[PDB]
Formats: sequence, structure tokens, C-alpha cells
Amino acid sequence: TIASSRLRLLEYSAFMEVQRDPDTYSKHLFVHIGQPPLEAVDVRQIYDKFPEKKGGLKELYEKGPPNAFFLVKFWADLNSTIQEGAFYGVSSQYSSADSMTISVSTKVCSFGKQVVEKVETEYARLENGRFVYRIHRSPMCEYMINFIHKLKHLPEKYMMNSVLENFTILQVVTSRDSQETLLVIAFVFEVSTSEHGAQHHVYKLVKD
Ligand SMILES: NC[C@@]1(c2ccccc2)Cc2cc(Cl)ccc2O1
Ligand SMILES: NC[C@@]1(c2ccccc2)Cc2cc(Cl)ccc2O1
Ligand SMILES: *C(=O)CCCCCCCCCCCCC
Repeated sequence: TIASSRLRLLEYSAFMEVQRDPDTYSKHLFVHIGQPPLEAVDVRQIYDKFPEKKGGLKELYEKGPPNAFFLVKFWADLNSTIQEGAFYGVSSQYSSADSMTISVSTKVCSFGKQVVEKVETEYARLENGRFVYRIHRSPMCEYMINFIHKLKHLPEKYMMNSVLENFTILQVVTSRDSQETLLVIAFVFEVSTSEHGAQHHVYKLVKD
């Protein structure tokens, strides 16, 4: 469970979907976090992998609160399980006890430098006593689709992991009005090698 004192990540999944005929659709999940204590990772170990200087991970952690910082290790399923005009997208859902407008910023980094940034504003929906935020079928940018295609063309999974050693995604969720940090999730990737498919391990980012 990825949750700070103000916001909780309920679900997250990146996928590709194909239309096999007018009434048939296939969907392949690359990564997924669906709906206990976490092991810790020192945030200083990953500083070099994210953009630093103004608005960087170090400045974000220093600004606080520390309870909002998480690291997700993903083992993405890049096996061609469906035959590919496919749609590549991301779906996620968050929740809070307070009604607020959020801003979800996703920074894609390559060698610690930001190459793509997507910003989406989400409005609170009152649902079962709590406030829910849904980003449904958010399309992937061409940079990411072309990156997945290029990894899928490497003949070995250890080659894909070598490339992915320099690829990270930083997700920062802030309160739109106050600009307060609600949730920060650093994503690191490897390619899945088990018949169980895509895997994930969540950690809490700490300092000492
Ligand atoms: N141009 C070669 C490289 C690459 C190689 C094989 C498969 C996919 C991509 C190396 C690389 C690292 C990152 Cl982090 C992002 C993009 C990227 O492009
Ligand atoms: N290659 C190992 C690692 C990893 C292992 C298992 C699952 C996901 C990712 C650890 C790691 C840290 C960073 Cl900053 C960037 C990439 C990265 O890849
Ligand atoms: C905007 O394009 C952000 C898209 C974030 C995609 C999440 C990546 C998870 C899909 C598997 C890729 C793993 C190796 C790149």
C-alpha cells in the first residue's frame, strides 16, 4: 500500500490494447499495482538517477513531508502475448479524506535528465465517504511507445535490463491550489522473467 497522510494510490496499470475484430479486444498489462509495513531505501542512493537542481528529487524530499516518498521496483511484462493500431495507455486511481484538486506530474528520465513530462489535473469525486481521483486510459506519449518497441527488439532480457538501468519515472502528486506535495513515487524497471508475469516491490524512501 502506497499512501501518505493526505493521499493514497489505490491502483496503477500501464497496458496495450488491440481490437482483434468489432466485438473482440485483447489487453496486455506491462505493469500493475492493484487494490502492511514497507522496507526502506535511502533516498540518497537514487538522487543521481532523477533530475536534480530546482524542483528535483532532493529539493522535493527536503521540502517534505517524508511520509509521501515511495519507491516502486517494477518487473514489466514485455512478452508479446497479444498480436499488435494498438492503444498504449495508463490508468490509475487515488483517494483522500479531504476534497482537493490534484495535479499529477509524471517525469520520464533518461540518464538522470528529464526527457518527457506529462501533467494532468484531477478533480475529487465524493464516493462512499471518501474522495476519489480517476485517470482512465491516459494515452502514452510516442516516446514511451517507441521505447517499449525498441526494448522488445533486443534479443536478450539482460540487454533490456541494461538499457532500463538508466530509465526512471518520477511521479509527483501535488495539491493544485497550495502546491503541497501529496505523494511522490519513484519508478525503477526491469523485465519480467517468470510465468507469473509482471511483478512489483514497494519501498518507503527514507533519509538515515
Ligand atoms: N538509443 C539507445 C537506447 C535504447 C537501446 C535499446 C532499447 C531501447 C533504447 C538507450 C536508452 C536509454 C534510455 Cl534510459 C532511454 C532510451 C534509450 O535509447
Ligand atoms: N537493475 C536493478 C534495478 C531494478 C531491479 C529490479 C526491478 C526493478 C529495477 C534497480 C534500479 C535502480 C535504479 Cl535508480 C534504476 C534502475 C534499476 O534497476
Ligand atoms: C507517459 O508516456 C508516461 C508513461 C508511463 C509508462 C509506464 C511504463 C510501464 C510500461 C512498461 C515499460 C517498462 C520498460 C520501459
